[PDB]
Amino acid sequence: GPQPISRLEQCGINANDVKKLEEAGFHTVEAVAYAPKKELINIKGISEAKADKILAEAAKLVQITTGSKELDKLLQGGIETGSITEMFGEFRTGKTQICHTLAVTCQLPIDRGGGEGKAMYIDTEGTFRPERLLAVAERYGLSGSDVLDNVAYARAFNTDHQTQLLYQASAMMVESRYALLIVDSATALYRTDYSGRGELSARQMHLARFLRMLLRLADEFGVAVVITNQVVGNIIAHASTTRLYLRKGRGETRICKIYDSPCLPEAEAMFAINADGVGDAKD
Amino acid sequence: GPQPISRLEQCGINANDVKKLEEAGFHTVEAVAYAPKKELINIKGISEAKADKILAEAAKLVQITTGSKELDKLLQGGIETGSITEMFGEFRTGKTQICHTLAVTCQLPIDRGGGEGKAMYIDTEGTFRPERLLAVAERYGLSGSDVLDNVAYARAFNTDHQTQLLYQASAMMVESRYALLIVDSATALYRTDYSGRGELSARQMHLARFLRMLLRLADEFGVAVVITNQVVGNIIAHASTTRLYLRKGRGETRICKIYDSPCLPEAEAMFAINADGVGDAKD
Amino acid sequence: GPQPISRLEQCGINANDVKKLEEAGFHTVEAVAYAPKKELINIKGISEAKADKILAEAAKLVQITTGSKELDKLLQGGIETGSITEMFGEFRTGKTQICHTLAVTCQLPIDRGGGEGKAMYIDTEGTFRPERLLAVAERYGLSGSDVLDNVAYARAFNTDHQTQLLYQASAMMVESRYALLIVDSATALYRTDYSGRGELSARQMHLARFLRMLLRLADEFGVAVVITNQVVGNIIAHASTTRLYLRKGRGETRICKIYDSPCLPEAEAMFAINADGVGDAKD
Repeated sequence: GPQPISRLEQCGINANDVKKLEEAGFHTVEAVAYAPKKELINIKGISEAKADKILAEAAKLVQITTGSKELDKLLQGGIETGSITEMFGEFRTGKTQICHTLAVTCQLPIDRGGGEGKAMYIDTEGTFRPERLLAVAERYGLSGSDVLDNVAYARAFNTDHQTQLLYQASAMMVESRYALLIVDSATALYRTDYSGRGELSARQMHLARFLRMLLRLADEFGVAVVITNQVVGNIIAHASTTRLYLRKGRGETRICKIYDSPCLPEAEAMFAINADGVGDAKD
Repeated sequence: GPQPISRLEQCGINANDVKKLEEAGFHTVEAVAYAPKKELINIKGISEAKADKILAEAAKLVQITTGSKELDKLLQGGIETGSITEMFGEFRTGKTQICHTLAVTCQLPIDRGGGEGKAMYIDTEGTFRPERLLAVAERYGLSGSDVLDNVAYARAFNTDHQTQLLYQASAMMVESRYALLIVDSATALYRTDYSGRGELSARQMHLARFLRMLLRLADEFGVAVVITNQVVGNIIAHASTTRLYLRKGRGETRICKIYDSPCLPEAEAMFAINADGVGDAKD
Repeated sequence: GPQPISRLEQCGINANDVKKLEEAGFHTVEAVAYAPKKELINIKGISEAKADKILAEAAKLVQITTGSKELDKLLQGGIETGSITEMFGEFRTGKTQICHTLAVTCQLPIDRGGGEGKAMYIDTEGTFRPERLLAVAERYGLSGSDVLDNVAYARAFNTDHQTQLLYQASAMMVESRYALLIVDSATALYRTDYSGRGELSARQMHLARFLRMLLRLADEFGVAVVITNQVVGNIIAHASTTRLYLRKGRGETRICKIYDSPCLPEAEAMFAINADGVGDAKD
């Protein structure tokens, strides 16, 4: 399991540097331990000696239904909890709609295709609609009020705030059972904030660390990690376990394709976006 | 609510840098706080040390009827105040006419579908006509003189002046209740001023900051933000909540289509442009 | 009103740079003030430091009858003084004839549809005919000699000379009341002078500055600004308030159409070109 980074402070790292590591997004001794010097050195106010002391002392201690049956079959029954699933597609393909649907379906009983856990929606694009969550809840006969009470929401204004919310998510996810973490327009802040060309490596490093934190949180809490990508990077490939390509069919009916999964076939399924739901295509 | 940036000077930022931030368009501690270093560094006469001092001390503190029934039905009753609604369409489709109509309808009672608030028209294209406001006021039986007395008007000559007017708008909108802010040819000054190709990133940055200021003012005063775009940007998508495509039907009758809304359907409504009003199509 | 640029020199801009700004065509503190840095930097013999000093110190201080009744009805009574009215049409449609007629009608009493002011004809195409002015004066019973005495004429040899004449026009228009400024083949010199493709942005910038100077003079003196364009720029659309499309009807009778006006309908009116006058069609 995890080894929360608090224990690293008893090794004699000072607590301020541990706070800087938590701000960076390292929350376990496992997390600090299996990384090279440069990760800790790149943090502001950390020299090579402090990074070597951290690594040295760290080595001492150490299926959610989509609600579309065709899509569930495409996924062999739904998202695997504990792993990151990326859905990349054009704008208006229904990524946000799928997120809203899953934010409620996660709360469904496991026998009903849920995870019996609360949902987490981190929004960067303003598209969060509690009324859509209410619609999905009424679709499955779930209490809309309890759905909104079991979904904690916060809009990230920048990449630093986007990573900082993970610090609150890790501590908050310990007290209550969650099953779904949603990050909508996850890549948008890396394009709007970091727009220059010399700063590309900085946003790539921040994204890499963010993805590693996502995988860490997935393995730590056994929750589903959902991130949304606008396709107007090869780094996500090794990190994402299931890549879904979304494209528009005219009207409100969307085509979904699987474009990489080591376990799931590359395959396609047709679905629609209905007021209640993300739901099977009904010609 | 807001945390006006004035309090930041008591943290020990010098007042000249606070004046530079207000000129830049940051008016709350919230506004400075959730932005990265580069925003403050890019401002003229601000080094990285002053930006770091600002961010560090900042972290310590921190439905308007359109008067066309068919259009109201399309919007489910009218614009949501507190959010940006973008109407993109060809020239001569009636964007300016809609602006003139809304500038008066905003003052209508909330039961008559207004906001019971004053209007703000920032013009960049010269198309401001008080007589059109008088016609809309007499249409809804509002005093045309009081409508013009409750509409403050100023023509922006450039992008810098366009952003500078927001500083007067934020302080002026505190003393009186407003419900509608209109920015007509909002993108025209970014094309006339920034006409080169190497300066495209500069106009994109200025537009991004301007849009963020619009969102900030919308969340601060709970007013409706209306901006007009000529379609002869993808940045507006995450920022705009409702995208409307306007196209001409021959004669004076115009077709309206919804092209993105996370909550509103993609749908169309037919309307006309009448001397009194922007008003439903009447074959 | 205006704030003539002379006061800017007392702010401590050196006088040579003020002379360069006046040659460039900036004549008021308002004019220097509401423009971005690149306008002043692009002027020859002006560095970035002088432009920043100018903008900084500048911020411290800051219906004429057409004589065709049908056309008057089309315009709701005639040109609005203080604004630019553009008439775009093919060659030989009568743009120049309308200019000659207005050059005299402007001197008519206000009760007769005039402005009771002198006329200004800036010619670039050689088509200036004092005898046409005499014919219009005798039609409406105005003294032809006094009409020629109230019309100041000058032929622009190039785009730079065309803009330079505005410097003499601004100072000369202060001593006497004028009501009409005519620029005939206003776009021809930007085609004959700037004929290359790499120099397109230069002529577009010069035209933009020229149009801004026109708007400045219009707001300063409350005169009508008339420019003629041969259609064998999109920038003029936002700047021009009323666009009129002129096309030939065979013989000497011309069709006029309104192609944009926020206040005037899209509509057409038939008129003729008569020896005395630009005058209504009389089948």
